[PDB]
Amino acid sequence: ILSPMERFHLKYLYVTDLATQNWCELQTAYGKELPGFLTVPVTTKEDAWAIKFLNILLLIPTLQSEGHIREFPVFGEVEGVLLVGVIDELHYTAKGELELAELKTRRRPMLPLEAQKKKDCFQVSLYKYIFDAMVQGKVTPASLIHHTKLCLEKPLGPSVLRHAQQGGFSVKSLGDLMELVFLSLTLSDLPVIDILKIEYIHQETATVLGTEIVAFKEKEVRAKVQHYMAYWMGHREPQGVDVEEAWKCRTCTYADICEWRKG
DNA sequence: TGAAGGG
Ligand code: SF4
Ligand code: NA
Ligand SMILES: [Sm+3]
Ligand SMILES: [Sm+3]
Repeated sequence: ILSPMERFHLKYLYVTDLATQNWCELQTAYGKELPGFLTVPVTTKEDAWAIKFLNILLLIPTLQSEGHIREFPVFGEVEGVLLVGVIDELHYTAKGELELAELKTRRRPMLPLEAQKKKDCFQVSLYKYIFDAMVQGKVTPASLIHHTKLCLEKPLGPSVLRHAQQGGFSVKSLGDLMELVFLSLTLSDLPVIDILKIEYIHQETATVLGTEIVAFKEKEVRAKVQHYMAYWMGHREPQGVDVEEAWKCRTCTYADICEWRKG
């Protein structure tokens, strides 16, 4: 029988799909099975990615001269699945280190619990894993085309050529745009991320509820992703929460339909 | 197929 990727008609996954998988994998699976519970207009997928590419093309020189940017797109094939996400903030420190900052806002002025910090440390660790591959030439246009099925010489929609030529862009095909994105990622002296920072903010008080500086370890991050991707590719069954974390079920939308918590 | 969201 088919895989969860094919069952849910998915061609890629969001970075936070793997994060919530660290919360509960069964709950993530139910959200993709039962999906009803949880400035430029485009609608062809070739146009959507072209906007993402144009954003990258401006964000790279902005980062390298101004020293900081926001909402940087990231993508890359991880263990046979294209992962797609957005980094909150990238900036250079005073000592010249490239630091990724993740901003989490909480409703109540309350510390996060280790279950949530585990999920968020994994999320920012995934941003570093994908970003490092991008600027080191491990992310290629062929892998992007393989997973999304973009058509490279379908001409770009007038909405995006208009906005392209506005910021000086005599680009015509989508392949032109892709070739330029990977040149600029790999040859503009972009370093790998050195520091990972999660800040928890109660935004009505503007009070800092804690700062996590994530210790990155490539082998552990790859091991966990390999385990999590094994579900989506279809090689193992999804696991629910451990018995010590059964309190997660008290607030789960899918608590009545699930069969893990019972037995 | 905006991604993230927040426990
Ligand atoms: S009821 Fe518990 S084990 Fe089942 S999907 Fe929800 S959180 Fe996971
Ligand atoms: Na964001
Ligand atoms: Sm924005
Ligand atoms: Sm955020």
